Amino acid sequence: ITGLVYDQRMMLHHNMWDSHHPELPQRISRIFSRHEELRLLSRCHRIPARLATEEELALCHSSKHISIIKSSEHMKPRDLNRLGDEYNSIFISNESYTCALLAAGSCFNSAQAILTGQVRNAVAIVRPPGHHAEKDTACGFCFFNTAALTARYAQSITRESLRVLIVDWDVHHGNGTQHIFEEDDSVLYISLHRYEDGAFFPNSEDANYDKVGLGKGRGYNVNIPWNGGKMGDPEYMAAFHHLVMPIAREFAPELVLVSAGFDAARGDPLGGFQVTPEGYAHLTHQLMSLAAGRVLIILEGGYNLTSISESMSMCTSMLLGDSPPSLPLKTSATVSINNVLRAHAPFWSSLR
Ligand SMILES: CN(Cc1ccc(C(=O)NO)cc1F)C[C@]12C[C@H]3C[C@H](C[C@H](C3)C1)C2
Ligand code: PRO
Ligand SMILES: [K+]
Ligand SMILES: [K+]
Ligand SMILES: [Zn+2]
Repeated sequence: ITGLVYDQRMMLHHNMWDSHHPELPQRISRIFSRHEELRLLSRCHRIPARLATEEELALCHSSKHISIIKSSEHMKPRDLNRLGDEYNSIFISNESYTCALLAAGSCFNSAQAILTGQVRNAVAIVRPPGHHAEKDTACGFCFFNTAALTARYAQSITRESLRVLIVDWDVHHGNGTQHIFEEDDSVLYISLHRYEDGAFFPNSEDANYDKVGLGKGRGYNVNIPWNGGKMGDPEYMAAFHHLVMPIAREFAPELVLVSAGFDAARGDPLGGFQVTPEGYAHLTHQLMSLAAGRVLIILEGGYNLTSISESMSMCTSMLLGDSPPSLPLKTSATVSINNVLRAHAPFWSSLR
């Protein structure tokens, strides 16, 4: 059984000053409609959305940050503009707080349905995204860190030691997810992301391959940064073969969370990459070999409405058990992979 959560209330979050901003309400409705058209919806068990509580938000976020975002619910437009401009790449409407609560709460219910045997795996069609959100601040279209919160929530309804792997294949680095778990060996963060020597958003050297974690988390932060090249299926397949899957298998996760942005997809106006829907199907199919198959796929970014609808639907098709479809690397991609091997071989015996 595959679970699926989609609540149309999360369409309410919008940018009232620029209706052409790519983080569109139709991101989630188009993905959902495509699941109907492909007859995938009726094959899933529908999981209800719910509001995360303020104490659940405190699993990862400060009281001050929670209160500031909560205060926007009744703000006038002039004050929503002011508040949003205080952050890196954030717009806020009165409904933004509700939608962010629903996105986190939807994934909590999905993680719970998985960890209580209700379903094997699940897909969460949620917005706004989360992986750029930090403990104390919003950033890059993200208010609360849905994937990070879900990992801590999953630990809270089972055991703190629950080994959670977060694979972040959104084309952007998940700076918030990295920082939240930077000193933690219970949550393994693996990010693949376009980097371009810091020129790609979020524009921080924190995203480079040499940032491996701190303290007891040393070795449990895996950055796979791309430079100088339009990466696609061969590069992501290779990164999975040489890095993601050997490290994950050695880590032996008990729950896989995919920060599943689809902005590395062919056609995305912000990513510039060319991962195909079949490529995303193969990455999902490989992740399902972990954690007895319990994978929760959480929508992050992705801004080509057609590309994200095809791509995420393909992932659900894989989770439903459908057969994986039929499928030289860019030179810098080998350099990137060899960089991560150099940084991480002292921590993972599977890399030698
Ligand atoms: C870098 N951009 C922001 C951005 C992009 C992607 C993601 C993501 O998908 N993370 O996972 C998060 C982000 F903060 C800026 C810009 C400036 C302008 C108006 C908007 C549309 C376009 C022209 C790019 C925002
Ligand atoms: O009142 C409402 O509708 C929203 C729901 C979350 C908090 N406020
Ligand atoms: K990423
Ligand atoms: K970590
Ligand atoms: Zn992104």
